[PDB]
Amino acid sequence: DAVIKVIGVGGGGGNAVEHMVRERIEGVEFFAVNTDAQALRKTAVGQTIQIGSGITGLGAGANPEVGRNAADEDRDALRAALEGADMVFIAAGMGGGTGTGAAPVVAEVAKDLGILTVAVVTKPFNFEGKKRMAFAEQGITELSKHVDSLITIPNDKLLGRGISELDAFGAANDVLKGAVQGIAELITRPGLMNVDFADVRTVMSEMGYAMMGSGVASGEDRAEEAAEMAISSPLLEDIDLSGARGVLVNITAGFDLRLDEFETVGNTIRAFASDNATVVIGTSLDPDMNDELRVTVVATGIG
Ligand SMILES: Nc1nc2c(ncn2[C@@H]2O[C@H](COP(=O)(O)OP(=O)(O)O)[C@@H](O)[C@H]2O)c(=O)[nH]1
Repeated sequence: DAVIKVIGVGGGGGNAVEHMVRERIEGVEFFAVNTDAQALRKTAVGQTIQIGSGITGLGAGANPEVGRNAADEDRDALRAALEGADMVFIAAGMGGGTGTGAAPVVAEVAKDLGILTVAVVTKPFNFEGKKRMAFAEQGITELSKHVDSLITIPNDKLLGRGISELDAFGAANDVLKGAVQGIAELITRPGLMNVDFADVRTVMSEMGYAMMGSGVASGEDRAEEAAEMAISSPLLEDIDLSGARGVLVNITAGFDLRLDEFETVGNTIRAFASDNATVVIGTSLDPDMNDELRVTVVATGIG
């Protein structure tokens, strides 16, 4: 079976991976990497990796340098946790000290082991201030040198009263989960048209920027409607699919998913994509879905 590891780095990334643990992603192994020993005690994520001593200067933990130095000190533990994976996902909320600085170290450890590495990260809300935004962008520059594909979700693009801080980050958590689940479950729980992992590697390895959209529909034309909804999703509104060197598509549904629906989704995606590129369409089986069919589209090698 495939070995797929999902690593939440820092507080924001740990929170996103905790959401993935609660909502489930089939067949993946979850890890939390953090300088914050208290966060590692509290997390429901089953495997934790302490980086650095866990002993803090006041406000020192906000510098990405602290997260970078901590991860570098514990590169042996990172390597030992990642060794043997077929794919690694790195989730982080960029802008703090630990995610921003440690996530590129985790990514490079995986890259140097030869593991297909995909990062799905957020940028801070503008209200968090320019300093955090500058830290985040510098961290994304560094992360981009060490990953195969990078999906960057600006919190400002996703999102009132009754909206708590917990609720505000829940929106990001759902998108990060959708990207990880959409890619991984093609491998860990295939449906009638099983994707070949070499096709996943083809569209994700050393590709650069990527972006995800998703849609879901029920009824007679569910396949068309879900695919069209994914292409028209707010995250892909600015990305022409025919500018993507790769396109990965996950159709998720129950036992009733039909070959004609696979063909229809493929026709729709190929209508919008280019043909000087590589397209990969796979399926996942979710036995608890009745009526509904979800389409997740990951455009890779955009720029
Ligand atoms: N998804 C998510 N993002 C968060 C959360 N808390 C903060 N963030 C975002 O992630 C960034 C860094 O988070 P923080 O906990 O301060 O530092 P970290 O330990 O390096 O992750 C922040 O600037 C926020 O944009 C959270 O609970 N969930």
